[PDB]
Amino acid sequence: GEIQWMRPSKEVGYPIINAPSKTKLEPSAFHYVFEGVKEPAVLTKNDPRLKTDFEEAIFSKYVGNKITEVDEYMKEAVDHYAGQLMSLDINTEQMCLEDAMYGTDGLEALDLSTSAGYPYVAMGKKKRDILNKQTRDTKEMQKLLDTYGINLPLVTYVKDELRSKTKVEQGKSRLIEASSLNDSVAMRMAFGNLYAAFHKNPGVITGSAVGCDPDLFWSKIPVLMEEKLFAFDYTGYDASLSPAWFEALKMVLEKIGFGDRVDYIDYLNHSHHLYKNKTYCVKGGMPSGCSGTSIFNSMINNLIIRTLLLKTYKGIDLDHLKMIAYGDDVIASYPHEVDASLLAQSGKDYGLTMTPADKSATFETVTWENVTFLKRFFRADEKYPFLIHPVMPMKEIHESIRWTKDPRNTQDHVRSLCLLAWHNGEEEYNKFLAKIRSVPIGRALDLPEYSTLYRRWLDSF
RNA sequence: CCAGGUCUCUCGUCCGG
RNA sequence: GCCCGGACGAGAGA
Ligand SMILES: [Zn+2]
Repeated sequence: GEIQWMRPSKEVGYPIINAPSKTKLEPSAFHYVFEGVKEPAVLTKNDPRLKTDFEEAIFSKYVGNKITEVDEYMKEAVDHYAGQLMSLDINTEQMCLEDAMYGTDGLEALDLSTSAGYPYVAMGKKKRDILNKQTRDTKEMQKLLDTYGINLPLVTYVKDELRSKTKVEQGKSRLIEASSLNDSVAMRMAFGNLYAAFHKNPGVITGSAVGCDPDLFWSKIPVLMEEKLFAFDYTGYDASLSPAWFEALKMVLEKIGFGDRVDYIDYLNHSHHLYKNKTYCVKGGMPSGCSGTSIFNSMINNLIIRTLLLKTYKGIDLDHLKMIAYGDDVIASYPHEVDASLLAQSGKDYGLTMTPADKSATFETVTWENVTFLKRFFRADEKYPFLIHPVMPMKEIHESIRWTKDPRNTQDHVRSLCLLAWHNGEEEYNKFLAKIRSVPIGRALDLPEYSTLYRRWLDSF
């Protein structure tokens, strides 16, 4: 990923866009009950907590492009992945405008409570104004596609979310690219049957976890994996993606029967963003707020990992690779052990920055004991060993609970945290509820006991 | 008064067969 | 009771 320029959008005939500038996160009724280090992330340059320059820090992730050509390991990667997808028999037809807008089996409607993006955002024009779920009316959208076309620029916003201390001081505030409504509709007409096929088929054929429910899928994964696990983290994954990876994506797309709309992928490469009083242009890198990013990132991840196993371990058999990705996140296995430090090595040469799983300082054997996916651990039930708990550490549930975006939500919020927490066991769970109830508002909250959630889980199988 | 993407899963409220 | 479905809200994850 890399910027190609920046300039007053006036220069290019684009409106100025008015980001909001106050966090929406305020302290919770439980802000002092529970400990934590995170706080809302920097939204502006005029933020007191800044220990460095803002706009410089947020655009820092675009680290340049290491490659542009698809070498023969990538090519074989492509060939192997596409071959797997072909087994799913993905419907390769355009999706009708109505289904693309309103949903079909496996694809949810567009989100009516979010922005319609450029230019609708400078026209004070909203999705609710354009979309009607009840009549599923396409006429107005069709008219806006005709009028404004596609390939619009993406509006940038800083993500209002909790951030650690050094990421606040460092102004490492993650960014968001609001895809235009025109472009989401277009992307969903082209790709919707692909998204649907993926959503319906989380596992090792797609190499993707999109569409899984960790409370249930965790019990599938160890079976799906080969004998020996390996994993690692990326630094700035989406932004470190070089054009060669996108080309290789297009190659998988041609290969599974989407050849005719691979031009859409080019637009995810050469993207124009409007951020406040400016405009810029990026080359490579995948815009986060776009349609299908979640699938495309998972797919590339599958290409990346295949590529490095072929580079590093000569003669490796890809038919015994079993991997599941969620965008950059991935858990992977193989019948014999593979060294992630060696994979990280080969990574360097494709612009990929790979570090040991879970911020550990050294690369170590990844085991069913230390492995994490979607931030959860894997722990066999004591009573039923074949059923696996997704175990998210209390640490992060503690961070979440200390804040609210609207105290009106306290019941839902805290109870949702309960669903994540109880997997930590009955003794940790009951201590959680003790704490919650340690303040009056906590005693107003209807919370489920361990045994109800446990039984709920067992039943769900 | 508003304002801040793409998705998945789940919970909750409410309404339905 | 069990199942299936819808609108809205929220949490987490990527
Ligand atoms: Zn340009």
